[PDB]
Amino acid sequence: DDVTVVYQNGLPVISVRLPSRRERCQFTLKPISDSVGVFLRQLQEEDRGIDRVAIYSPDGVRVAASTGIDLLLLDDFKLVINDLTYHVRPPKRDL
Ligand SMILES: [Mg+2]
Repeated sequence: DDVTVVYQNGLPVISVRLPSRRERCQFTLKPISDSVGVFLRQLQEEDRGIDRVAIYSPDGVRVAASTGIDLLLLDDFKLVINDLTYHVRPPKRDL
């Protein structure tokens, strides 16, 4: 029902339900070279129904697109997809 972050084979896998279908979709990311912007672009490419997507800190401050996925996953964040906000809780990993 929500957005999960699970490490598989050493890499974070973010799983989400996208608005156009029920089938959940997963996004494996490279912490040290992918950015927030890359992930958001992948989401948009996956579902044309997505009009708006953005990531925010738990305090509701927008997270810069250039920020590395490793940094994003140091703490909780919010992922907004159209009119829904997901509270995402990554497992804490040093770095
Ligand atoms: Mg915190």
